[PDB]
Order: sequence, then structure tokens, then C-alpha cells
Amino acid sequence: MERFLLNSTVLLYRLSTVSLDEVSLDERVESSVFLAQYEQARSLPDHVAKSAWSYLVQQIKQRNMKLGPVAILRLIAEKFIKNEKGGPKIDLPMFSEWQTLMSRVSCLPIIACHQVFNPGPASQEYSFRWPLYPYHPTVEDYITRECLHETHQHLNGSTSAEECWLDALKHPEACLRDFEKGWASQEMKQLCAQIDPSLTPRIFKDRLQIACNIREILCRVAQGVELPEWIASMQNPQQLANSTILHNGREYGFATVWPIDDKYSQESEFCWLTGLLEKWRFNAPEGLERLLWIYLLIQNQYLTLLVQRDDFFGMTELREETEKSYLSRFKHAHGAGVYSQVRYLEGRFAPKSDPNKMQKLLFSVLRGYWEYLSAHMSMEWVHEKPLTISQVLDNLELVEPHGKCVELALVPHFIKRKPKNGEAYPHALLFKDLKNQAAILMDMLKSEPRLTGWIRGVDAAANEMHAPPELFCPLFRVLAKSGIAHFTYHVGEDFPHLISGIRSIDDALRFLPLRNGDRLGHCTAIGITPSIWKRSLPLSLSMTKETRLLDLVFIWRELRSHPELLRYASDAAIEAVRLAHKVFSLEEEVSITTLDQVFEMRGLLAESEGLSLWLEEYERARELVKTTGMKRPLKLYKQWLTSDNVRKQRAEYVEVALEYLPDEAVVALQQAVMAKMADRNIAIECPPTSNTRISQYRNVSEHHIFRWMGLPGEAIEGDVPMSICLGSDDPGIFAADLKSEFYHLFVVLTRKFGLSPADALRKVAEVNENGRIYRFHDV
Amino acid sequence: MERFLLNSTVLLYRLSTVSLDEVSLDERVESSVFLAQYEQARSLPDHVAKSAWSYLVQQIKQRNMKLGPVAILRLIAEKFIKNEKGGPKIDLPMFSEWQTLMSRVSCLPIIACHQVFNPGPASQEYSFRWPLYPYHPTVEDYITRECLHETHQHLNGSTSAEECWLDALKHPEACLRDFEKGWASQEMKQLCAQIDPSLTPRIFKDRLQIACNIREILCRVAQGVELPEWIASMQNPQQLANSTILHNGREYGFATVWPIDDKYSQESEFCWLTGLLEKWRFNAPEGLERLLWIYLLIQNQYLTLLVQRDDMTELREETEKSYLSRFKHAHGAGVYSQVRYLEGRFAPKSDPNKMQKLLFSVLRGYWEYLSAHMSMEWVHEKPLTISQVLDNLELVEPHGKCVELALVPHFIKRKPKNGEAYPHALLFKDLKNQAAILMDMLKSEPRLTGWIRGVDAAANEMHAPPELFCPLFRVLAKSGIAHFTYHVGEDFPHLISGIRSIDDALRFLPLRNGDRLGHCTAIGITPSIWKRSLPLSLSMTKETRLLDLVFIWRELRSHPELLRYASDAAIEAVRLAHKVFSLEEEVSITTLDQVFEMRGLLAESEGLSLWLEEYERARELVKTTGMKRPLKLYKQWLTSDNVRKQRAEYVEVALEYLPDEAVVALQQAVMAKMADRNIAIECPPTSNTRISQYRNVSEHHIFRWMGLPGEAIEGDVPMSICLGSDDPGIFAADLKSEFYHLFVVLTRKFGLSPADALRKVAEVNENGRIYRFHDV
Amino acid sequence: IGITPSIWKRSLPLSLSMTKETRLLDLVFIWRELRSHPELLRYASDAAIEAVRLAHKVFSLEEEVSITTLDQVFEMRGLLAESEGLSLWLEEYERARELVKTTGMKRPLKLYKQWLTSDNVRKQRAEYVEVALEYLPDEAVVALQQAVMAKMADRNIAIECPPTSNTRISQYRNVSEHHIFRWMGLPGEAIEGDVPMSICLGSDDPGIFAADLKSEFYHLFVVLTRKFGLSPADALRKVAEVNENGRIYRFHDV
Repeated sequence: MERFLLNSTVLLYRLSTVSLDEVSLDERVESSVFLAQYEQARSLPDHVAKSAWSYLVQQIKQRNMKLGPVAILRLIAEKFIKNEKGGPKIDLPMFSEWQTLMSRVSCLPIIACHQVFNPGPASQEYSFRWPLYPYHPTVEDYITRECLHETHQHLNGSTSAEECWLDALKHPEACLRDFEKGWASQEMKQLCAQIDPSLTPRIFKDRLQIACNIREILCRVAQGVELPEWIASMQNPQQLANSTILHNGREYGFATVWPIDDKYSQESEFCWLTGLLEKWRFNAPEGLERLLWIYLLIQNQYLTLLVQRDDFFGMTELREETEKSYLSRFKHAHGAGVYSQVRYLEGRFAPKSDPNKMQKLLFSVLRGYWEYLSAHMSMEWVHEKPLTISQVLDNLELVEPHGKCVELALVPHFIKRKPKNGEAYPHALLFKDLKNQAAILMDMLKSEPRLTGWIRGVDAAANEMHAPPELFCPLFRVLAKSGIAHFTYHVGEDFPHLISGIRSIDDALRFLPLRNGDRLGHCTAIGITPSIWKRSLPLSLSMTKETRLLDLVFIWRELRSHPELLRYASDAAIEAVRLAHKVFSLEEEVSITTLDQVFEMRGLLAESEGLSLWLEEYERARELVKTTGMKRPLKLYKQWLTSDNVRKQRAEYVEVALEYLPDEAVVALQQAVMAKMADRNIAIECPPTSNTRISQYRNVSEHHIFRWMGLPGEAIEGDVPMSICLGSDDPGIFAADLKSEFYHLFVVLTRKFGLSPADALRKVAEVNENGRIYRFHDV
Repeated sequence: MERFLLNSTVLLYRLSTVSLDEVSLDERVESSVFLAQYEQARSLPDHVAKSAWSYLVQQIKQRNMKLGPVAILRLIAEKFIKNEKGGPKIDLPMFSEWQTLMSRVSCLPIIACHQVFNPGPASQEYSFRWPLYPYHPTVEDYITRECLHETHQHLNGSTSAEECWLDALKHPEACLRDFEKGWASQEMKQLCAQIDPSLTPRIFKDRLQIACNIREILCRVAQGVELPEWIASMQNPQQLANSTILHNGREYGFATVWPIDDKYSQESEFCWLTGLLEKWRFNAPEGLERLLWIYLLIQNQYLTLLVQRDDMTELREETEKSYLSRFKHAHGAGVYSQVRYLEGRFAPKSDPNKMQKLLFSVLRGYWEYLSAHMSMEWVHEKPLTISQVLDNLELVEPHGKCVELALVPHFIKRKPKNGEAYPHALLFKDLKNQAAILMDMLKSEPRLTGWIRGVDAAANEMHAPPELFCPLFRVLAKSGIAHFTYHVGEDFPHLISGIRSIDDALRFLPLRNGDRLGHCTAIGITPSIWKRSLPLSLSMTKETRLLDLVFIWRELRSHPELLRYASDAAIEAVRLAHKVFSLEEEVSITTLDQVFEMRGLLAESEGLSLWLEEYERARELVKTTGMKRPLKLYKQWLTSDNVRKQRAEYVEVALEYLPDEAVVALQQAVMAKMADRNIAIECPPTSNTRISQYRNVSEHHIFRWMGLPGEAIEGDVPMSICLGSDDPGIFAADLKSEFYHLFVVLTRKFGLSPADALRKVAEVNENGRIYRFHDV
Repeated sequence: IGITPSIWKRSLPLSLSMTKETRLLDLVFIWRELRSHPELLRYASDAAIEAVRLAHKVFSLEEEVSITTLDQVFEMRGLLAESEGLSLWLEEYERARELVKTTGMKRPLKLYKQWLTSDNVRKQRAEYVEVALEYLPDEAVVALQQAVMAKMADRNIAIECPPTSNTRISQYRNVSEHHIFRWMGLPGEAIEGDVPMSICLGSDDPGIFAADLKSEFYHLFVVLTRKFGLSPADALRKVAEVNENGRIYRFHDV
């Protein structure tokens, strides 16, 4: 019930409006927390829900201490956190549920409470830390021996969601202005209403200003100075939304001085919380008790809004500093110690589309990397102040890898958008910007060849249905001639059908120039068990006709091979020609073999379908059709692309049964792709385990990664061994680190799957080491 | 996705505040549906949700149709209802989703659309009185030759859940009176907030007034009469929340002429609905269509609130017509009834004169049905009193083909109120009066014992422990009741405790051979499926914890392999006994079993006509046998303030305290004791997802009881299971509908042949006849 | 937990002598870790029988004391000696003090105060009682060991191994049958149903005039290669992980 008492929009709305004097809200908070769990965890029964809260009230009473923020934070302090050899750590048996808790409640109030009420050993120092992670000597020694390897790290924005909350306090106007830019979009409006329907930019600004002013008020309590005496007018907490009250109509300023200049840092925030709870160690005023919830509820509520919104949309907020984030992220990367404990870090960065902005951005990342190396390394620097990207490479080329630092390989990731109608093929306005985007990324490499050694790859990471896999063939192929040397593709999890999801990954292999050693990202479709996937799904699914028509063709290609299960392959071909007649509107008969050939030729650009690096590849795609006699599939493919009647049929949605294929048939597709995966030797950047975006696993015990490792029971026979690497890209949690994800994998294997620590490390270590094996870094 | 446009609170709110002057609602209806889907089915992914919504939009488009309540009803009608031999029926493959749909949306609008847009063959007469069924020859003939049997069939309310909404329209003012009475308690405050957090008693009257006035408007459309020309004065649906309208500052009501006299009857609704859709076969005005949408949203929302609220003026609405309508509804279509043995659970009352009214009204209703069906000479043409009803009822001969009735009062429990040395004291003195009121009525006219065949106690288990009813049921036994069914409340804080409660009822209460135990979910659920979507740790009262551990040691001491848990149970139980009893001296685990074995003794006899005879009955056994410390502890266990304080305190219990095999071992251990006494078990309807742990019906625990190899577990001693429709959780429900539901899931999900699928469920159905409460 | 029970009985008297304190702690412990096993249960029941018999002799009390009651009495032995009646020691005493107060343990608390601070009890504890050598069979002692082996592995607490050349046990006529190899997992010599250990390597008192860890590290390799017939690549692997366990469980900073 601690999760629903620190993150509940119903509580914040109730508490903020209610005045401070009345103390009889014990029933009001009781109902609000109960409704919040019914909104969040519907499957939790009410009778246990009432019982769990009644224990908490009883547990609070026995401890002889008032209900409040200090009450709940103290309660979590002993339950989860417990000091160990390295300092403050988390119990191994309860780290699995701690990670779930962090998705809704931040750690800084809990971390500060643990130090204040359970001081560290030897009265030692304790400053702001990384996301608290458990201690186990087996895992700790391996990480010290071999540093962790990272493949999917988003360099843009803050390091984690925690400090991004602080950045909101710095410039509340900037956040509101950017928020209203996305408010007009339905997706953000839809997502905002999901967390709280009564969320409006007017009241969003009110809450942010309220959160800022509470920090001002409580800081003065932490300093120990007597309050500026306008507190007598503080009757309703809604009064803090304007940053000024009218008590006798004189000037009132909420601005206060902090012990350190940067009030918006982790150090300042941690010192504030530790001092505040110390002054409330025995008893606290009820009025200031209630206000701390107001800050905590909004601090948790905003983070959930921020982490969920980051999934959808990927300006001025990210340009506040534009350089210090990368240095701080690198500082957060290596942890605390002589050894960086993370060796090969592939930091993705969003392209900027502006040549001056792109050069400034790329300079800031490498300059931040150079500044990070300066503190640890000690040798003469050719230019002590580069102030330009060309001089940065001069300083960096002297540095040699030694395994004690955090090696880097920037990989920009292209962002897809919605297709725009017309101009000879639907995904053209997207293509035109992307074709323009390549020039922004190509000129720098051909103007300064030395920069090629750090831009080790490219990516296309927005979603799957945003753009077809073959759409990026012209971009990747022309990038190949420019010395990119590595390509990775992030398959989105928006597959309408699990059968259709397997089609996208296979099409990625066949069309993209994924050479040996290249990587794929987020390949959930070939990991999720069909029995697991059908959990709480309607019996009738729907998708576009072009999806089903390709899905049917994909089924026939894979299933005919097996001596059995060919009945589905034969019937799929029967149904495939049925849709081709409906789509192409052709009087002549069409064969299944021709449907294979026309969709196989999909890898060609539609500009050359009517018949400098770009022109050569432009003609190269056209020469394959011209040289061979396969002109009729070209005729069909042109109709498949440039015909409005055909194109309008493609966007039409169709009714497809959920149980279209039996479970063993669907698993046959996955194992067929697993064979193709190993054949090309393509690695997969597995997403972090504690990801709620799938929301189909009731617990982490069912996560598809554990099937890829090869544990008994979960893995089915015939699963070809696969190359899996780890990456902390979209954790969905407040504070994330690849070390924390590494422990979460280790804990689950040891505890709830029945494995010895030696074996459990062995399976995780080979996955972690795959980051080194399939690294894009220069060798 | 069709349900979210017919039963959705958020979509109702947006449409109600939008005036009819502008009908730019294509985006507004779409966005709310996604939110509405979000607040009902969280786990459904967004990419699938958007894909499914887009198909429905184009499905309307290709139909040269506009998005409206008529549009939704059409796609639903052609998807689920297909005409068959017995008129309109339901597709067998699509019956599983239909029962889930009735848990959110009523069926009367749906049947009206199918009849209008796809009429039955030959235009043969068809009037809606029963919920829709799918036709299967194998099961239908079983109905013809062997009528169904119903055990847990409550009498309060009406035949189904939908027509109670019509009764709500009869007295909208009375609805507030019952709504306000419940709303005073905070328990109903959150229950209403779960469906509509923005709900107030005044708003509730608005919607009821809004729905009635919309019905009056649309009835005028169906009549073919011209509107009263206040449409120009009407632009906001909120204007209908006061039953008054203005036209140039003139008082104009909403009354209209009805050719059907009972405007608040199901027959009137279906007649109105069919005419409405017929006139809107091709096109409908946007303004009038939205009113129909609001009325559908109101009707589905209130019934959604009603089914949760069920688990004064409404009680005395008609009090005779519902009883007669129930038996006619229970009889079914055709000359011969589909139900043979039907026993009813009527709410007892604390007024002896009110009891005479209650029994007379239901017995008068039973005789009225029998007189209408079986033409046979009666001693009295109008009985007018219970004595004369028995004179009429004693004449009839049981030939099976008509409904056989056996009324069974169901005792109700309340929260444990502090004071009087034990937490259930105002309860017992109230229950003692209720039993005594029935006692004098029975002894006055002994002929009543042929219909008051049993006693039931269905409120909860946490509120009152089973052993409190031991003095109650036994004193009923000396009155010739001879049947006692105990409906265990399945709100167990822990599954082990839930199994513990079942053992208490068997050992303590006088469950004689032939009795029943309703809602035995605890001894039916799979431990692996119970742990899902639960926290790592649970919480339950110390008294529950102490009784749980002692019960564990009673059944786990026998197992050789499952022995380490029993030994640890004994170790932990005595330590809790030290903490609970606050005892200083030594205490032994054997004494705990001996002490708790005495829990079947009376409430007041622990300190020591029918009641006084029962008083010393359990007092003599305590004194005569040697031990006194168990009495001293039992006296302390009951009437010690510190013990009472300690028992109410909560403790932290691990979820996996007993492993999966161990819990199954307990579950099978009580099953053997369950089957030894030959006690039948009432089964709740499968579609009733009160437990909400079952994501789909295919994993319902009834399948494990029936012995399906895909779900049965080793060591499962077979039981005897009887069906029952008591708390369906759906608006349109019937036993035959549930019977088909059992057959459909077995035929489709499990693959059993239709001949064999009926056989497995026929055993369940006939068990109600084997363990019937009716006299021979 | 290393020496095989059959090996330990080499040239021992048929009747051992041990203090009543140790004997009483054994019988309670035997009942603790043998009530779970279904076939090794008679000894646990007899352990309960002998525990109350001896406890009555020791405590000299006239009332009844149960085996479970004895379990709590010895369980809270972690309390401070001066805290039985109840700087950084004052709060540690309070935690020992507050544990006694809050719980319902009053009768077990009373015995422990008598256990520590009664002249008659202390005199009986130091007294020596004759115990049969074969009080438990060969398998029963193994079951007790593997019960601890479960506890050691679950707690993940490494074991320091004494130097192999340190033949101070006086039961191993040769280093071939050393107890380290039983934990090693070597075929045959390792008892069936064992639980793996984490074993570091230490050279504190090697028992010979000069021995570095490297000498022992070779010494284990020679026995594995020659006396056990293991290939050098396979022989090194077992010794390597033992040596590596000395790094995994190091006391040094990270």
C-alpha cells in the first residue's frame, strides 16, 4: 500500500484542496489510497486491499508515530534498504519488488530517510548515489573483473528520470511551453488523461509552481531559521500556485538561499531532505506534515508523466545546457571507484537535422567525453581547450583504450514519423527528410575523415508500423559506402498480431544490409510465447490489408518446409491469392509464386520503380529488374505502390481471428527465424527486464529473455542458440542503471528459477559479454 | 470494442455536457473510448486498441451508416444473434464472448436491433421474456427429458437484473431513498466511486430523471406522433434532469399518451425499441440519435452499479408480482417447465407480522402460477391467508413437470461490533430473534415445514465465524428443519485460512448427511492461479493466524513427506499463543487443538424451551470431563480484553508460507472429509467474476471439480457439485444460460464430444436433485 | 562438515565424554534438523526424548518443559551475558533488552536467566556426561551435515580450508582422503546428495616447517592428478575455482 500512498493523483487532488487545519482526513486518505490501487492494480482483490491497509495503520500505531511522509518513508527504510559492506544496499530477496516499486516512487526521499534514521557505518559520509542496487560478491567480482558492456544508451536528455524532475524546477515556464506544444497532440493528451483525467496545462503549471514553492518553504525549515511569518495565511495549499500570497497586502517572496548555490542538484536535494527529516525525527507539525505529501505526490506524479511521455515523442528543455549532460552521464556511467566498471558504452543520440546544430551537438558530446577523460587520465593534451570538434579528435586520438575507462561509440538513431500521401509512394515525405538527414550525417564524415572512428553505426528507432523495414534499405546501403561500418534496426512492439510481428523481423533480415556482426534491437516478437501473448486479448484482431497479405505470404514461405504443419502453408497460399485479387483489382489470375516474387522485390526504391553516391544506388536498385526478365512482378509492384485504388485498399483494415494458427505452428515461425538469426549471426539488444510497456507478464518470471538464455521449462526444444546483449534504453523506471538491470537478471535466476550463483552468473555473463563481442567500437 | 461505446462512464460524461446544437463528435467519441478501454481493460496494448477501433470506424463507413447507438447495435446484432430453429438464438462459437458482454451491456437493445434489421422467419409471433440462448440438440433434449435444478436462487429483486432498472423508473424518488441510505456508509461511497468517481446523490437523480425523460421523447417518435415543437427550445440534455421544459415561458410537462398501459414493463420497452429502430432503418436525425445513445449509456451504467451494489420502498414495490413473475420466468417457454426442483432464499425479517406478509405473498405467488398452469379443482378460489394457501397447496400432486418450491431463509451477518465480552453479540441476539420468529410461525402451523426446508447463512466469513451458528443451526434442527446450507464467504485473507474456514464448518456445524456448502471456492481454486497478481506478502488477523496454524498441524502431521511444515506449524503456533494469550506458564500445541476443539460450544454456555435445553447441552460436557485449563483458556479466549485486543491485531504472513504441493495437500485433505459426510457443494455461475483472479472462464475451478484431466490434480477425491444462479454478475441471466455456458466451454475449449460434454455437466445438474431439500 | 563419519571414527573409544551443556545443545539441535526428514525421524523423536530427560537433570526444575520450549530457550543465546536480566554498547544492550521485553517470551526468558546465573545450573553444565560413540548411524550424521550444507550455501558463506599438509586431525593417514575433496565434488569420494560449497584457500599453520600457498596449491594439484587420475586441465579447473573463491569472498575494498 506504500506504492499507492506515494503515487496517486486522487490523493494529490484531495489533499491540496483541503485546508491545513482539519486533522480528521484519516478516512479521506483511506478511501483515496484504496481507489488508487483499484485504478492501478485492478486484479488485486478488495478484501486483501482492506487488510493490507489495516495492517499499515496498525503498524504505524505500534511504532508510536504520526501517519505521514516521515511515516511511510521510515517504513520503507527498514523493509527494503539495509546497510552492507559497500554502504547502503538492498536485500537480495526483496530487490525484485523494490524494482517494481521504483517505477512509481522515487528513491531520493527513501534514500535520505534511510541515512537519517539508520546511519551509515563509522559515521561515514553519504552523498547522492546511483540507483541503489543489491550486493552479492559473485556479481560484484565479475563486474570488477570484466566491466559491463552497453549497446543502447540514449545520450539525449538527463541521465535518468530522477534529476530530470529537478530540471523542471529550474525553468517551469520552459517546461510548460514545451508541454503545451505536445498538448495539442492527441497522444500526449491521451497519455496525460490516463494518469489523471483532470490534467490541464493551467493546473499543470499550478502544480509545478506549487512543487517549487513547497521546496522553498521546507528548505527554510531545514535551515533552522524561523519562518518568514506569512505562514499564518497558509490555510489552503492551492495558494502556492502563484508564488505570492496577500497577507496584509505586502510583498512576499518565496525565493530562499540554500547552503550551496546550485539548489537544483542531487547534492542540494539530498542535503535538504536529510536535514528536514532530522528535524522531524521524533515529531512533526501536522500542517507541514501534510505539505510534504503534496511535494512527494507531485514529484512522483510528474515522473510517471515524464517517463511515459518519453515513449511517444522524441526541444528548448533539452537545450538548457546541451553539453554538461553528457559529462554527467559519463560520470554516472563509471560509478564510484578506480575502475569504471563499464567498458564499452554505445551512446545513441538523436540527429538534429541542422548542420550548424548538428556540428555543435556532436562537438558537445565528444568535448564532454574529453572532459570526462581528463579527471581520471593523466597525460599531456595537445589542445587544453579545443572549443571545436576538429581539435577534440586531436586530443582524443592520443588516448588509447586500456579497459579502465568508458569507451564510446556514437550511433545516431533515425526517427520515423507518420506517412504522408502522394508523391509516387506513401512513405516519401518521411523519406525526403531522412534523405536530407543523411547529408547532415555524411558531410561531416567526408569533411573530417577522422570522425569516422567514433560514429560507428546508425539506427532507425521509432517504431515498426511507422515505416516498413525495406524503406531504410536506400539509406543504410548508401551509408555503407560512407564508412558507417555498422547498422542496427530497432523493431517496434506495435505488431497487431504475433504472427505479423515475426514477419517484420524476417523482412528486416532479407532486405536490410545487415552483414555479419550487425545488431537488431528489441526483438520481442521472436521471444514471447504465444500462450503468454494471448493473455487478455480479444478473440478477433485487426490490421491493414498490406500487413495480412504480407503475413500470409510470410506464412507460406516458412511453413511449407516442414513435413508437417504444411496444411497451414497450403491454406495460407489459398487465402493469399484471395486477398491479392481483392487488392490489386486484377482480372487475370495471380499465382502464389508470383506474389512471393513481387513482394521479394520490395527492397527497391519506388523512384526507380517507374523505369554521387545516391544516384549510383538509385540506378543500382533499377538494374536488377532491368537485367533479369522479371518484368511482370515489376508491373505488379508498380501497381502495388503507385496505384491510388491499390493504395487505398492497403490502408483498409481486415478482421483476423486471434487463434488463426495453433501454438505449435506459431512457435515454428519463431524457431525458423531463430535459425535465420544464427545463420546471419545477428545479435539482439534485449530491453531491460523491468519494462511495463509489454504489460503481458504478470511477473518478471515470464519475461521472454529467460527463454533466450535456455533455462529448463521456459525454453522449448528447437530454439536455436541466440546472441543476446543487454541495453538500458527504455527502462520505464525512475532511476535506472545497467548494473541494476544486471542484478535484476541475476536475482530472478537465482531465487525464483532455482539456480546456483555460479551457474546464474554464467548465463548472465555470456549475455553481458556479447556486448563486447558485437560492439561497434573500432578494433 | 463495441461494448465501450455502450457502457462507459467517461463517454457518458462528455456527451451529456455537449449540447445538441453541434454534432462534431467524431474525435470526442474516439478519444473517450480509448480512455474508457484504459479504465476497464488495462492490460490491452495500445497498438491493438487503436487497430481495433479503426476497423470499427471503417466498418460503419462501408455500411453507408453514421456512428450512433443504432450503428453499434447493428454490428453487434449480426455478430452474435443468428436465427435458428427456436427463433433467434446465439452462435455457439461466439457464446463465450456474449456472456462477458452481458456483464457490461444489457441485451434488450441488442435483441430489438436483430429483430428489426433481420426478422425471424415467416413473421411468427415472438415476444422477449427470457435471455437469449444458443441452440444445441444434445443439450436441448436433456432439458426436455430431465428438467434443470436450481439451488441458490434468491427471491429479492426480480426475475433478472435489467427489469429492476425498469422498476427504478417506476419510482425515481424512491431510488434516492435507497441510494442515500447505502451512501451514508463509506463502504458504498467507494463502491460507487469505483464505477463513477464523479458521482453524487443529486447527479444520480439527474441521470434517472434524464433517462426517463429521454424515454418519453423517443416513445413519441415510435408512436408516429409529431413532436410537441419544444425541440427548438431543447439544445442541452441537462434540461431533461428536472422533468420540466419551457416554451416562451410556459409550463409544459413531459407526459404523453401510451397505447401500452404499463409503460414501465419489459414488454413496453421491446415494443418501443422495435418501432424506434424500424423508423430509423435508413437515416436518423443526429439530435434524436444522441438521446438514444445517452439512454443506453445510462441504462448500462446503472446496471453496472447495481450488480456491485447487490453484493424499504424497493422491498415493498409490489411484493407479490415479482414472486409470480419469478416462477413464470423460472418455468421457461413451452407447456412443460425447464426447471423441476427450485428452492428459494428469502430474506428473513425481524417483525413477526412482516414475516406473515412475506410468506403469504410468496406462497400466494406460487399458488397463482400453479393455478394458471395446472387447471385443477381448488378448495379455496382466493386463499387470502397462509392457512388457506396451505389448503390449496396441499391439494396439488408432485408430477415434476411444474416448479417444485422449497423456501429457505438465509441468515445475514454484520460487522463484528465491540462489547458484550465477544465481538458477535448484537449479531447473535438479532439472529436469535429471527430464528425465534420463525419458530412460533412453524409451531403455530406445522404444515409450513413442508416448504421451509432449510436454513442458510450468506453474508461473509470475516464478519462472523462459522462456529457462531452451531447453537443456531442445532436449535433449528429440533424444529424439524432438517437441512442446513452454509454459504462460506470467499474473502479469505489467505488461501490456507480459506481452507481452514471450510474445515470449521464441517467439524463444528451440524452438517448432517444431505446438507450443502455453498461457494466453496477456497477448496476449489488452484494455488498456482491464486498467487497471480498478488503482493509478495499478505496480512491477516492474529486469531485467523493462530487458527490457521493449528488447523495446518491437524492435517499435515499425517503426511510423511509433508511433515516439516506441520512441525514448524506447531512451533510457530505456540509462540503466537504466547503473544496472543499473553500466558506466562507453559503451553503445549496439543492443548491448542483441544482448546479450539471446544469452539463449537455456545456463546453464553462458556460461562456455564429449546434454547435453555441447548444451554446445558454443551455445558454438561465441559464440566463432566476432566480438563479445566482448556475451559480456563477458552473462557480467556472469549471474554478477556487483552485477548480481544490481541486477536483484532494484524500480522504479516508470507504469500508462499506453504508451497504449492502443501496447499494442494490441505485442499485435498479437506476434500476427503468433505466427501465422507457426502455434502454437496453449490457452484456459483462461471461468468460471475467476483474473485477476478480468473482471466477467462476456461480456468474456472468448476472444471477441476468435474474431473477434467487437463485441470484435475492427483489425489483429488471426487466431490458432488450442484449448480446455482445466485449472483450472476450479468444483467440477463438464467440457469439454462449458465448450463449452455458450461457446455460451450467444454465443447470448444476442451474439445470434448457433445455427447460426452453433456454427460459431465449432467452429473453436476442432477446432483441438485440428489441433494434436494424438498420433501419426498 | 567435511570429514566423512566413517573416517572420523578411526581409532576412537566406544564411549565418548562431553559436557552436559554441549550434550543438551546437541539433542535440541538434532531434533531441529531431523524433524524434517521423514525416514531419519526416530532419532529426532529420541532426540526430543533425551533432550527433556537431560534438561530436567540440568535445570532440576519440577514442572514440565517441552522440546519446543527448550528451542526458544537456546535460540536467544545471542543475547549479551549481562543483558540476560533485561559508547555503542549501551544501545546494543537496549536492543537485547527490548527484544526480551516486547515478545511474549517470559517462561523461556526465566529459564535462560537461571541457565546463565544459577550456581546449580552452572555446576551441572560443566559436568561431564558419558555419550555413546555411535549415538547416530553413519547416514544420520551425514544428514545433519547436508542440513548445514543447505544452510551454508543459502547464506552464501565461504569456508576457509586448513592447509592440506596440516595433518593435525590425526585421522587421515594420507592426504588423499582429506575432507577438502569431499566438498570438491570428486566422483565416489564425494557423498551423494551433497550441496556445493564456496571454498577459499588459506595457509596459516601448514604443519610443515616452510610452506607458501603456492606449495599447497601444487600439493592439491599433485593429489588430484596422480592419486585421483584427473587430467591436468581438469585438475587445474577444480583447484582454480577454489583459489578464485579466495578472490570472490575477499575482505579487500572494491
